Amino acid sequence: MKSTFKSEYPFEKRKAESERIADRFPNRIPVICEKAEKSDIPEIDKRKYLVPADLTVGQFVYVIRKRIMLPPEKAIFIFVNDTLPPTAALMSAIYQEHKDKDGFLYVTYSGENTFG
Repeated sequence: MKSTFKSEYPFEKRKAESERIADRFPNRIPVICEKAEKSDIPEIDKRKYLVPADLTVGQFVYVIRKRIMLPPEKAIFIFVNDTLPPTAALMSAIYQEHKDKDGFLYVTYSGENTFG
């Protein structure tokens, strides 16, 4: 599968969990990454990333690397909308134009530097 939040749970519920994260930390950016099948990296436990609006993709690329705790010899890359944003890009500017109708964000990481 790819996502069970929309399948397993309703679309509102999701937007709900955010409604609170917004009332609690409206200065954050709950990015919802999704394992990239294409890649061959080891799956994660869950997909959740609460970063500030002052952090850049760079950091994120690292955060994820934590969830997968990849080796220092490997190199993972983040992708959005079947794209590959820079590390300088701000998670606020990106999510700003990458934001979904549900609010959350949809990104995917892959051990390879390819969009698929």
